[PDB]
Amino acid sequence: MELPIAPIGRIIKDAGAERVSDDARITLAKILEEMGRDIASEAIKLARHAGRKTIKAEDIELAVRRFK
Amino acid sequence: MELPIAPIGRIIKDAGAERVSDDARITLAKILEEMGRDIASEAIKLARHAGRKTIKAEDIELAVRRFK
Repeated sequence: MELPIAPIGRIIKDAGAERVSDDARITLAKILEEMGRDIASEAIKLARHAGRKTIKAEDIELAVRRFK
Repeated sequence: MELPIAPIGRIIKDAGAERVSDDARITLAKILEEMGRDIASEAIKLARHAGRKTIKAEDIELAVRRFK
């Protein structure tokens, strides 16, 4: 797993939860990482289509729109 | 921002990108954090509906299904 867990617990607390179990932190970290990989994989193909090896903010933005 | 940037660059690299700019890292970190907050905010309401103050893995799982 690339994402660390404590920042994910802080996101849930910032939305208002009073208490958070470890299992909820780990599960939301796993789902964000999965979404992250699917968006990155589409952004890579977009950058390739524009003649680039470098992924830029516009490739990510266009890939998130292409999930609908 | 709660999410740190370096782990987000590692997700994009693990999907195969050869190079990643800082702007792409920052933008994907911002979009995951936004998705995280929307899922956490729905999970809080679900936990409340089940008589709990503690957010559990099942509330997160049901909230991700409820975005469709």
